[PDB]
Amino acid sequence: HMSVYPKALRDEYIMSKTLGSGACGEVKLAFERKTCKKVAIKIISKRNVETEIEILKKLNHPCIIKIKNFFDAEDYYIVLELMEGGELFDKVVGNKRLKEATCKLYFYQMLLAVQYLHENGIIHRDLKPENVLLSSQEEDCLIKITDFGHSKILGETSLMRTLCGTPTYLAPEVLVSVGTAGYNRAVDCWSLGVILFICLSGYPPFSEHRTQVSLKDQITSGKYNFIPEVWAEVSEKALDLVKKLLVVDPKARFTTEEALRHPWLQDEDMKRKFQDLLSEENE
Amino acid sequence: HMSVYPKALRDEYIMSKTLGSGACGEVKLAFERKTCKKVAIKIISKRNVETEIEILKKLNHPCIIKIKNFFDAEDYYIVLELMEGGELFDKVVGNKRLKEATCKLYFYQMLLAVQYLHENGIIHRDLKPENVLLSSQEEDCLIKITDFGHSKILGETSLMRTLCGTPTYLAPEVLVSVGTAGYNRAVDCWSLGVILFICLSGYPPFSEHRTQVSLKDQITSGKYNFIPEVWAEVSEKALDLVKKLLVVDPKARFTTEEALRHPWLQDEDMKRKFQDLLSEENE
Ligand SMILES: Nc1ncnc2c1ncn2[C@@H]1O[C@H](COP(=O)(O)OP(=O)(O)O)[C@@H](O)[C@H]1O
Ligand SMILES: Nc1ncnc2c1ncn2[C@@H]1O[C@H](COP(=O)(O)OP(=O)(O)O)[C@@H](O)[C@H]1O
Ligand SMILES: [Cl-]
Ligand SMILES: [Cl-]
Ligand SMILES: [Mg+2]
Ligand SMILES: [Mg+2]
Ligand SMILES: [Mg+2]
Ligand SMILES: [Mg+2]
Repeated sequence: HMSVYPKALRDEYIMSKTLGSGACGEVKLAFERKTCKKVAIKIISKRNVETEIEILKKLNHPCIIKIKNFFDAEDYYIVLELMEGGELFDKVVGNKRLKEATCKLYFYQMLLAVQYLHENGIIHRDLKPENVLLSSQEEDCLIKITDFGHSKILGETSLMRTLCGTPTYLAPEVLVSVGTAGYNRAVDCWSLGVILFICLSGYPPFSEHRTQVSLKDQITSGKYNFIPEVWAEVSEKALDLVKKLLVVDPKARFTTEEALRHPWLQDEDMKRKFQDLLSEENE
Repeated sequence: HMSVYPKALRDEYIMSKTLGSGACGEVKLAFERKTCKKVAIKIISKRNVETEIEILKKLNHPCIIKIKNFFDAEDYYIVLELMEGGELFDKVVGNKRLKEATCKLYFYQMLLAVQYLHENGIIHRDLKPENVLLSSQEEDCLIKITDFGHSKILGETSLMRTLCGTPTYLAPEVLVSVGTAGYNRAVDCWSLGVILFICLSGYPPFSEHRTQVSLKDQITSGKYNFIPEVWAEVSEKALDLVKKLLVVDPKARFTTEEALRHPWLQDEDMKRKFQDLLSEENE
């Protein structure tokens, strides 16, 4: 190497192997000396994180990753609970795929995580299979949402202040924007729709392989790639929900509440399995 | 009273009479003890200003107010150069009005102030006759733009980062917003158009007196109130420029550059009077 870990980190943790990486951070296995138990440590280079640490510290939901510690050294170190089943992405690449029952169980948890975010005024903005971690290598497991590097605290207070004028001077485009203000969170429901599409079908709804119509043009028209042969194996209920999340109008798009009330999620077997997994954890 | 001035303020300044007030701050005459010269002190109650102080300290233009000092006490105190001719508003109320020659001189300075802001990545967002101060009680004078409480540092870096995905997951409305991103500054050109309309005609373009069409509906349609009798006294050139600033499409709206190149502003007499006023100041 060309470096060492900072002394404050080394004091409390024994660092181990790489668990994963992305465009922002590399994630390492470590052992916490005090408990002798495993953690994950995300390393972020300095070349904000303040806001990501702040958001993470105040969130408390079983389907959202918890922060355990933080170092502000030559790099940033974020100590996290360890997720031993890896990424959701690993379960859906090779155009391969989950059974509908486990898509439902995993998705139900995603909806709850995201619902809880939106209730607390947070938008994730980067929901993707690589940012959904599994608890164990067992198929029926708890998932957690991770990677809050792009997330925002919800607001519109700037618009609300503008509107307390004095419109004599106010530009028309500011007044036009009032029609959709406060629907930022809907980008998360779109992302959820895409993740749900992928989990059910094994393939992405919008993609450059095939087509000729630009990826952009496919997304703004909402003309996802439907392959009947692949969807025949999936219930009508599951597809109906995908359709309601992949609506181009963000005001007409399903919210996490409307998705949780969708017929697909009225599944007592799935919900009982979720509560079962929760109680196991909490010992 | 129910209060005193903070000791740090009193140490350097002798406070005097109220010069003006708004929804945010009350502005007081003061004398700086060290120079025995007059200043204005804006008092802002604590119930941000950091960002307004920061923006003001880095701006250096003859048509923009300068900050001289700052106190962060039970209230905020912003010490400013004193403008002895008051607000532009005072010259245009009572549905009364300026001669076209002085509208031009004052407007030319406004365009320069705003051009300089946009070049430096700042949008004012609250341009109005009450935030344009005159240097003296003489008609031909220097104006300064003031009141940067609503101003923003220009950006889009969030969108630019979103676009460095990974559009597989990206919501259509984010992709739609790319078409107008980076035209925030255009709200200042709209405000300038309205101020110019008022200065030339004595009356506001959008107003609830008369009409029945809602103020909002008038602004978004761009159907300003044109009274021929009032505009007959104004050149065709002046009105043409108003028309180009009061365009509802912010991408087609005149920029401060296009306005400075408008035939109305190709006036060597006006420009010579401006440079004359500048050199007087700078002694
Ligand atoms: N708490 C964790 N437990 C186990 N693996 C993790 C954990 N957090 C992240 N990882 C692995 O590291 C990868 C990158 O983490 P993430 O926070 O998404 O970084 P980035 O901001 O670079 O995308 C993840 O996709 C995952 O594979
Ligand atoms: N530098 C100054 N010199 C003289 N008068 C001033 C000065 N600054 C402000 N004023 C007077 O005080 C009023 C309020 O100041 P401003 O900064 O616009 O406060 P607000 O944020 O409350 O609108 C102005 O409209 C003007 O009449
Ligand atoms: Cl809400
Ligand atoms: Cl530019
Ligand atoms: Mg990630
Ligand atoms: Mg994180
Ligand atoms: Mg003001
Ligand atoms: Mg100010």
